[PDB]
Amino acid sequence: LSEQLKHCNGILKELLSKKHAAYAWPFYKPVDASALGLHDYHDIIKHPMDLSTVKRKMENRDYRDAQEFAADVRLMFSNCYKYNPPDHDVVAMARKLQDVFEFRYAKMP
Amino acid sequence: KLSEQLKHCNGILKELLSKKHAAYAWPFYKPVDASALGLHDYHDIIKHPMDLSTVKRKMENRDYRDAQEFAADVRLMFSNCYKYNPPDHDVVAMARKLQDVFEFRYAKMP
Amino acid sequence: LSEQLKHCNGILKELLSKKHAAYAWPFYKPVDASALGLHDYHDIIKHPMDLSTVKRKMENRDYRDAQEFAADVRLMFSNCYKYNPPDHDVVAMARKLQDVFEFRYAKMP
Amino acid sequence: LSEQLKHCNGILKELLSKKHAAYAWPFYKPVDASALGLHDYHDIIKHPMDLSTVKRKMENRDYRDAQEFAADVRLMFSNCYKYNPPDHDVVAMARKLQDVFEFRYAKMP
Ligand SMILES: Cc1cc(F)cc(C)c1Oc1ccc(C(C)(C)O)cc1-c1cn(C)c(=O)c2cc(-c3cnc(-c4ccccc4)[nH]3)oc12
Ligand SMILES: Cc1cc(F)cc(C)c1Oc1ccc(C(C)(C)O)cc1-c1cn(C)c(=O)c2cc(-c3cnc(-c4ccccc4)[nH]3)oc12
Ligand SMILES: Cc1cc(F)cc(C)c1Oc1ccc(C(C)(C)O)cc1-c1cn(C)c(=O)c2cc(-c3cnc(-c4ccccc4)[nH]3)oc12
Ligand SMILES: Cc1cc(F)cc(C)c1Oc1ccc(C(C)(C)O)cc1-c1cn(C)c(=O)c2cc(-c3cnc(-c4ccccc4)[nH]3)oc12
Ligand code: NA
Ligand code: NA
Repeated sequence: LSEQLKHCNGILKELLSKKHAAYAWPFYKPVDASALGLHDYHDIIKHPMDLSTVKRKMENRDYRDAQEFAADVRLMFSNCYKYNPPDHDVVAMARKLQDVFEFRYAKMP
Repeated sequence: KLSEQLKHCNGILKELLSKKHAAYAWPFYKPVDASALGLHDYHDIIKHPMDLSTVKRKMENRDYRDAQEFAADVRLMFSNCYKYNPPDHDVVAMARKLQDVFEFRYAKMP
Repeated sequence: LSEQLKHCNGILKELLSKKHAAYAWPFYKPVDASALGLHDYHDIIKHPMDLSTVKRKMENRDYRDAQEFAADVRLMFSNCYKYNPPDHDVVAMARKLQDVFEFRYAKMP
Repeated sequence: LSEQLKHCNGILKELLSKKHAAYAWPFYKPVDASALGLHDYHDIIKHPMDLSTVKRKMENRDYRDAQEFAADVRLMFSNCYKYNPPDHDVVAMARKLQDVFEFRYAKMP
């Protein structure tokens, strides 16, 4: 449904909005593993995902339905939990942004 | 009878049911008692109720095809809670704390 | 071959280099159809491609071989030719950058 | 590259190296002011600068001498000090990276 993907577009705009910027910013663009010297990042994370990639896929009309959109957003969070120790700042930030995502996604008509 | 991935999923379920998480897991142990709570619209809004006892029985019955089906049921349980409730309800805060345990352990699956 | 994709990474770095910026810049990021007022862009171009997308796919190890890399770079140029009239400045820039790409790609060991 | 610009290239490689990544990463690419909701960033900062811009200029042989290189690196730090309050994490990181830069630059033959 166009209606479902319109709601998904609204969720993405919320995740990218200034009120969430203090915990969303690590997810705005791909993790720059090369720049950070994370030589194992692409060994451990086979399918990187970030909000810019989700936005481009939405603009390109690449999502068949809301479930495909949700799978990419959850992949982004799962990658973060998979790669990082539980006490890293970025894990606390992922959890805060995921709470926003899961709540808005659950309210989809 | 359980695959390596579904054995890890069984370990996650045992953790979600364990005493250390009881202070925020207990609302998810059994079905939402809509009658007792006076929730006359609960089953109008939530078409597919799910709780940890349902997931446990499906695991014991070997009803899960793979880890993704397990994760879908656990996320359905949390999504039902977010769908029905306002964001400031105590049960939503509890759902978020338990979901953080689930998502972290699920992501670390060999 | 790792060797082939290493050469492809060298080609991408050349396409992104300052010496080609005068004709490469329209290809650095996805076409901003909203900003340009291009209401039909995503109706006509079903599979957008740009050098930032190619770079992310390379870093993610999404390319199986040099041929898959070349197919995405040629898709980027083909989208530009498909959407635009032959006298548009962006078509002249696409041709100049494609000459750099085709020449370097042909010289691959 | 001249002898002095070869030393400047060695400084750039050090600033981009893994040992400094914990405080260098905010300077790797242009500040994404739009993504962070910093609506006034380009009103306050007239000449953005970052290590990727310096690296592209160095690769293109655009620096006339070591002083032009030093001016761009100091502009990057000055932009950070100009825009930010003194207690922001990014200001502490700028100071740590600038200490590496100033020390190595001073030792240039
Ligand atoms: C969010 C965050 C806070 C912080 F204080 C330091 C870092 C490095 C940090 O994470 C990032 C900062 C910048 C970027 C850019 C913009 C360069 O792409 C990415 C991250 C980052 C994002 N995500 C989603 C991660 O999962 C992740 C992991 C790491 C990381 C960096 N260093 C480690 C690390 C190093 C040694 C041992 C174990 C982990 N892990 O950095 C990020
Ligand atoms: C955890 C919790 C704390 C609290 F202070 C009040 C309630 C109702 C609460 O949640 C439950 C308490 C008991 C039970 C029993 C054991 C009787 O089944 C269930 C819940 C409960 C669990 N789940 C998973 C829910 O999604 C949910 C929703 C509600 C609920 C009750 N009232 C509301 C509500 C109030 C105002 C506006 C909208 C919804 N929502 O209660 C539960
Ligand atoms: C390069 C260039 C020169 C120019 F004079 C005018 C434009 C629009 C132009 O192209 C772009 C300028 C900016 C951007 C941004 C940065 C906003 O994303 C994109 C383009 C651009 C890139 N690509 C790859 C294109 O294929 C394309 C097509 C168009 C375009 C805009 N208007 C037309 C057009 C006009 C009349 C009839 C048919 C098409 N075509 O703009 C771009
Ligand atoms: C380094 C750092 C730590 C942190 F906890 C939060 C932020 C926002 C941060 O800075 C950045 C994080 C990500 C990025 C990306 C990769 C998105 O481009 C950039 C910065 C960042 C880099 N530089 C060089 C800055 O000067 C700057 C300033 C800010 C910033 C964000 N918010 C403020 C601010 C807040 C209140 C009053 C004034 C300024 N300043 O963020 C950056
Ligand atoms: Na060919
Ligand atoms: Na900006």
